[PDB]
Amino acid sequence: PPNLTREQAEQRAALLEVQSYAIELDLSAGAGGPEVETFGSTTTVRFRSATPGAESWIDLVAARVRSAVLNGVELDVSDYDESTGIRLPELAADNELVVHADCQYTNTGEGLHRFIDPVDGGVYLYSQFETADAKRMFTCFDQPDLKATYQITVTAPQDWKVISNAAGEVTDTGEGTRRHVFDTTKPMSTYLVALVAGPYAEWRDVFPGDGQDEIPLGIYCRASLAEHLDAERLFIETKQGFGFFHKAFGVPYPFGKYDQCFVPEFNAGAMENAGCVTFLEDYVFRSRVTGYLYERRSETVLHEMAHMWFGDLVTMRWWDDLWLNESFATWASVLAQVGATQYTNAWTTFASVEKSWAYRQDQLPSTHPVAADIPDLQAVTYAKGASVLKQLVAYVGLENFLAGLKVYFDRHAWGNATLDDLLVALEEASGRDLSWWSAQWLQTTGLNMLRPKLAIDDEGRFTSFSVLQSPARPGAGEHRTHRLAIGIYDDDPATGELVRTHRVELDVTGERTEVPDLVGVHRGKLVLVNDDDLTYCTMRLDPQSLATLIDRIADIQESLPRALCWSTAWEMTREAELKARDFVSLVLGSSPTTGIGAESEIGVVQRVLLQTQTALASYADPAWQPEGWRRFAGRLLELARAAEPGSDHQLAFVNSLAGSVLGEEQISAMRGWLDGTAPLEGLTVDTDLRWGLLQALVAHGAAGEAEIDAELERDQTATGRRRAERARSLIPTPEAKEKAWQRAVHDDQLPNAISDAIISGFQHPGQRELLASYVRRYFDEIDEVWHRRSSERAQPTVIGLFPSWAVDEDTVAVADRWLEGEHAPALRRLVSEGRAGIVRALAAREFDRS
Ligand SMILES: [Zn+2]
Repeated sequence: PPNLTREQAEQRAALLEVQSYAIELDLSAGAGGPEVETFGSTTTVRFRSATPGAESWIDLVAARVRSAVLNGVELDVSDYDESTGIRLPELAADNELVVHADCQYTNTGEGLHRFIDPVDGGVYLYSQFETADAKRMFTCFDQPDLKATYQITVTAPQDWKVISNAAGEVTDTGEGTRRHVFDTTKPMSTYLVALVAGPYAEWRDVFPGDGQDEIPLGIYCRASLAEHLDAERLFIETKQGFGFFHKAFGVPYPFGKYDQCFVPEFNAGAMENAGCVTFLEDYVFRSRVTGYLYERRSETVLHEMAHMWFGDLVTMRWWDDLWLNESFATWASVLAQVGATQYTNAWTTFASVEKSWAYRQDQLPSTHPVAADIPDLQAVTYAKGASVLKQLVAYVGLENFLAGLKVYFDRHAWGNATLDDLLVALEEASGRDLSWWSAQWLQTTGLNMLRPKLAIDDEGRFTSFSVLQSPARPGAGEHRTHRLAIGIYDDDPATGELVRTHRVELDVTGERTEVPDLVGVHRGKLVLVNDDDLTYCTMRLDPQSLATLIDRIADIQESLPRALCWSTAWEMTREAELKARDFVSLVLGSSPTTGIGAESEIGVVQRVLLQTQTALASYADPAWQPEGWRRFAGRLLELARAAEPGSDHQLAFVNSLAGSVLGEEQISAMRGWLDGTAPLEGLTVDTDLRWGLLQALVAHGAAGEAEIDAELERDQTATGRRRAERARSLIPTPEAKEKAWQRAVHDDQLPNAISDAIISGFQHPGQRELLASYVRRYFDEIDEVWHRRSSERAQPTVIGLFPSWAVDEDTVAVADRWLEGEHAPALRRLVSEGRAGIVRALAAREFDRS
């Protein structure tokens, strides 16, 4: 495929201005077997040239270009190649080009994807075009700053539904096909054009008119999955977003209708094609899941909806602004979740999941500025981008930020814009100087630590208060400007819980900033210098506040300050400032009202329990790890047993046990729940919980390959196959690890997700000794894997098999010795990242036994 460079795109954009595409797709052969390889694609493009007589090109990736006709002249396409496209010599002022080609389906979710379903034989298609794979379906100037209208017409097998960006009309052809004529779209970038086609099950709803017109809504999924799709709940959350964004952005939904389609083998998660959003099928839940998965699905639904304005109505000029596109949609989705849905605690989720991913990534040796240069198409973090964007909102002011956004949307509608265009609208709205701001926040790496320096009188009121900021590390050590809030918490007189008794908001700059507003204010029991989680930083506490956190974290009433305390404790553990055994004690608590057992936010419970298992396996001193896991598994069994029957908390406690190093008593209890002899009342032991408990029994030698085979026969599905592959990898024998290693490293015929699933069961915290010999085999065999497989398939093998299990200096020495060699750069990067994790675990283990 072509590697369109930025300069090439700029040259073409200076020259051309595209009015309209008329696309005709002949998919009548699309319902056959695996051999069907191509479909008919006719494109008519009307565009203008600013220099008559000039030359330019148009992109297309097809097997055969049958006909190309520019302004009525037949072009020579005998020498056509996918990488070169079609040359357009001797351009006129106004041009019309007609191309007839044969484009091919894909098995990679690049371009037009084709997939066939076993349950019923159904054949399902969908487009994935971001970044520049629109050219695999139609002839186009495939770059985001040459917007055009599209009129799409598809002839399809008569039982297929067809969905596109715009609404359409269907006509029976009398030849076993139907013809789908879609309205001309509003102007949009090529990467946002959509086609979804197959025997999809359909549900319909409508969002009523609110200056915003009525919006027709649809939801589509594979026929085989329709029984599991909770369409009513998806439509409620969809309607909640459309009532929110118009008011927040001041601009009504820009397109006519809104379809959301769940599609098979989706690599991308979700994709904001205008009026036709595509979703990964993991968002259709076949088993009982906790409320956190529903929340995360709602966030992604609103993420893609926000892109209808930011991304689709106004689009980046070039892909170096991809970060901003995603970052904004992340912020806007959480804004909408809190403002419009049942997920009112969604900033707690952002602080605990998104921010903690941002920090971890920022502190890697691979760290880079949020706004990287993108010179080409293969040159194409977001967590940090989202985090930094939230701080940009705080610094500008929310009210000013939204006011600037309406200005931006109005000014650039149906057109393109850059980061600088946004920053200018936000400067005009706020009075701030954002030139300085980007240089400090978007072109730098690393984190500042923020902590209070305080003094109190006899009555407990502040006599002085400042915020201390450390240099940005890893990076250039600059001090940033932060708009933050300082929160003071103290006992509630009616309940005894810790509640907020003061907040002040202020600009923090430099190494130290005094807060005169706090002089005379009672210091309470807990001071948070990043209260409301406004800025991106490493927050630290004064001595008394840290003691209160350790003693009474479960007592904090509001979920966001409580989550910020869980985050602080965790990031202190990662950084070797809090002992891994002290994090574990804090999490496990001593009573029904302390520690994570008293945490009401189910997303926090799951995340904190995961981090605790990281602290035990990776950060606890090896001499103490057996006792730590004895404490963890016993506390979790007691929490699962005490939990309310059928509740999310009960399920989360059982799921955490399934990932743990377990003693006999836990194994016996778990066997009883799986086979029914001694069930946990209320616990729904459905298909995916069965796999979870079976995998745990397998990992501890309590179930053999017979039982894996038995569970696979009761769950003969693609998902079941993957969970069965993980279980076979988990078998704690040298023979099973050798087979799994060989299959993951050397079998390229196996499908991608099956290779993924094999690797996912290679590691287990109770099997460290079994895997010792694979530290050396990793570094001996990684170059061969990188050479043999493509980078997309090699990367998950390299990341997933890195021996993060072996926390030892010998592992660092083998990684060091490998780094001394000549290896591909991208591969050195991944080994560097894995090496850094082990270094960090060694420092934590050193601190823990101290
Ligand atoms: Zn996005």
